[PDB]
Amino acid sequence: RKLPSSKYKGVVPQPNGRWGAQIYEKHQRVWLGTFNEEEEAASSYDIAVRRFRGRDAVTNFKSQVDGNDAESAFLDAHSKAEIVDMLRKHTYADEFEQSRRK
DNA sequence: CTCTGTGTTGAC
DNA sequence: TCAACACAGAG
Repeated sequence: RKLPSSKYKGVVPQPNGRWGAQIYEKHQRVWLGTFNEEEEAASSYDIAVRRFRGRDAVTNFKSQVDGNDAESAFLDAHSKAEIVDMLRKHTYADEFEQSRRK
């Protein structure tokens, strides 16, 4: 009945078998949403930590070796709140697509 | 009604 | 900074 833990950083079990994501900023936990797939929570955490802590931060799936790309552009052109809301609303990929329609 | 995500606590 | 766990209260 104890919930399963995640290999990945910032990912927690949700009681229904789903997964939640969270980033810590100072003393405060910032919820990043809930997700059906553990990998999806992990990816959301990666996006959030690149926006909160920069291109050289430790990710679940990301390189650390790409300093200046379109993702850094899209993240820098948006507030922290807007990225968190995109992740919680599952709209990040769509917004990034329409952004680089430029 | 369902079930997120906040409150809280304790390791590190 | 971080997650584990219970369950207030958001939707």
